[PDB]
Amino acid sequence: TTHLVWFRQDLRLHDNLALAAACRNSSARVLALYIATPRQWATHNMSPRQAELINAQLNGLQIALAEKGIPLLFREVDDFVASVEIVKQVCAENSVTHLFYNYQYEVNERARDVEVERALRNVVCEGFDDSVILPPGAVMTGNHEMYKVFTPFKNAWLKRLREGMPECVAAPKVRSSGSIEPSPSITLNYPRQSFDTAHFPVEEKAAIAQLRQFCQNGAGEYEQQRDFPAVEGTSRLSASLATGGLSPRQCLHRLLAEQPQALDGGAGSVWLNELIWREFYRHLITYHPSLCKHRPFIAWTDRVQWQSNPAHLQAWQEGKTGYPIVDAAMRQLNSTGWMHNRLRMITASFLVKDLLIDWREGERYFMSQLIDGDLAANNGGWQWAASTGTDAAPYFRIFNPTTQGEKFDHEGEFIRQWLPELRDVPGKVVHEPWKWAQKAGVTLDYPQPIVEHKEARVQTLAAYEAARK
Ligand SMILES: Cc1cc2nc3c(=O)[nH]c(=O)nc-3n(C[C@@H](O)[C@H](O)[C@@H](O)COP(=O)(O)OP(=O)(O)OC[C@H]3O[C@@H](n4cnc5c(N)ncnc54)[C@H](O)[C@@H]3O)c2cc1C
Ligand SMILES: Nc1nc(=O)c2c([nH]1)NC[C@@H]1CN(c3ccc(C(=O)N[C@@H](CCC(=O)O)C(=O)O)cc3)CN21
Repeated sequence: TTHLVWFRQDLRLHDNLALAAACRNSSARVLALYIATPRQWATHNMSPRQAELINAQLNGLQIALAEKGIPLLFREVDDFVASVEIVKQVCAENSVTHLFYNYQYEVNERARDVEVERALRNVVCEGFDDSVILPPGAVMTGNHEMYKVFTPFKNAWLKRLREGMPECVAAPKVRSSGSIEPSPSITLNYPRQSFDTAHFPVEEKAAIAQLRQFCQNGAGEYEQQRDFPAVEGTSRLSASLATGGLSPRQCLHRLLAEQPQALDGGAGSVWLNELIWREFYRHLITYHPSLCKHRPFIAWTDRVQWQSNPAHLQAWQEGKTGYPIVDAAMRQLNSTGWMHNRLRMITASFLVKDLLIDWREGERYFMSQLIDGDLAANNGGWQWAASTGTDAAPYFRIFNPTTQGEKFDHEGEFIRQWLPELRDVPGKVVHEPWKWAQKAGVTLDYPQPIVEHKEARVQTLAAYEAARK
C-alpha cells in the first residue's frame, strides 16, 4: 500500500485534510509530491513575492516532512498539462495505490485534477475540500443553486456551520519507518523578490503564533480599527491563507477559542464576517467558472465603453495620480506586495470609476504584485469595485478619494509615511496638497490631479447609464 500526497497551495503539516487522511493507515508507505509549474504561474500572473513565500514554505515543509519520515519528490515542469504526465509517472514508478490531494477551485486547476483522476486508472484518488471551512455545495439555495447575495449566504452558512462544525485535524505523527534525512533545499525557477517576514511569516509555527496573537488582542478591537490604514488593525494572514500556510479552520477554531461569542454576534464576529466573504467568493467561482474566464457577473457591464488610455493606467500603477491616498496605497503595494483593504477599495474604485479603465487591467496588475494574490478574492474585489460582480457596489457608488482619505487617514499619517515629498504640507491640506501649494507660493515635487473627480464622476455615471440601457 503506497500513499501519495500531492501538495499544491497547502504547504503545511497542520490541519491538512489530504495529508492527515494519507497517514491514518500507519502500515501504508507515504510519499509526498510537489510539482513546480513556473510557466503556468507566469500565465496566472503570480507575484514574485508570493513565489518567494511559496519557495520558503516549500523548503520548511520538506524539512518538517523529513522528521515525520515522509519524503518529498520535487518536480518542475512547465504547465498544468505536463503535470498530468508527471503524476502518472510518479504513481507508476513508486507503485502508488492511493492518491490524496486537496481540491483547487479555479478553472485551470480543476481541469488538471479531472485529467489526473481520469489518467490514474488503477489508482484510488481522494480529493478534499481543505481550502474552505464548508465545501462548495454545502450552502445552497432552495432550488440547489448557489447564493447570489451575501446576506442570505452568510445566514445559511452559519446555520450549516452549527449543524456540524468541521474540526482541525492534527499534524501526522512520525511514520513507523522513523525520521529520514531531508533532501537538499529546493529553488523555484521563477522570478522572486523578498518581503517583510515579520508581517508575513514564512514558518508554520510563526503563522500559527500570528493567528493566536491576533485572536487574543486584535479580533476584539477589529471593528473599530480595521478601517485605518495607518493602524495595524488587520491580521496580515492573507498571504498564509492564499498559499495554504494556514487553513481557514485554524482561523475559525482559534477565533472561537478567544472570542467565544463570535458565532453569536459578540466580539470577533466582524472578523468572522470577512472569513465568510472569503468562503462566499470561493463557492461562487466553483458554481460560476466564467468568473475565472474574465467574464463579469453582470452581463451588461461588458457594454461599458472603457477608456483605452496608457498614460492614465501607467500613472495609477506608479502611484502618480495626484491623489495622496491613492498614490500612497500604490507605493505600499509596489513596495511590500500588500495593501490595506480600505485602500484596495479606494484604488480599485479610482481606476475603474475616475479613469474609466477596464477593471481587468487593475486586476491583472494587482495579481502581479500581491503577495496574497488569489483569484476568487481578487476577482471578487475587482468586480465589487467595478459594480460588475455578485453583490457588488452599486454602479452609482463612486468613492471620492479626498473624502475617503479625510475620513480614514484624517491626519495624513499613513500618507506622509509613503509620500515623503508631502511631509511638509500641514495636516488637513495634505489631502489636496496642490490647492495649498499655490496659496503659499511653493513647488511640490508631487504630481497634480491627473483627472478632476467632479467631472470624472459625471462622465462615468453617463457610461454606466448608457450600458445599462
Ligand atoms: C480590489 C480588491 C482586491 C482584493 N484582492 C485580494 C487578494 O488577492 N487576495 C486576498 O486574500 N484578498 C483580497 N481582497 C480582500 C483584501 O483586502 C485582503 O483580504 C486583505 O486586505 C487582507 O489583509 P488581512 O489578512 O490583514 O485581512 P483581515 O482583515 O485580517 O481578514 C482576514 C482574512 O479574511 C480574508 N478576507 C478579508 N477580507 C476579504 C474579502 N473581502 N474577500 C475575501 N476574503 C477576505 C483574507 O483571507 C484574510 O486574510 C481584495 C479586496 C479588494 C477590494
Ligand atoms: N490561478 C488561476 N487559475 C486559472 O484557471 C486562471 C487564472 N488563475 N487566471 C486567469 C486564467 C485564464 N482563465 C481562463 C480563461 C479563458 C478560458 C477559455 O476561454 N476557455 C474556453 C474556450 C472555448 C473556445 O475555445 O471557444 C472554455 O469554455 O473552456 C479558460 C480559462 C482562467 N484562469
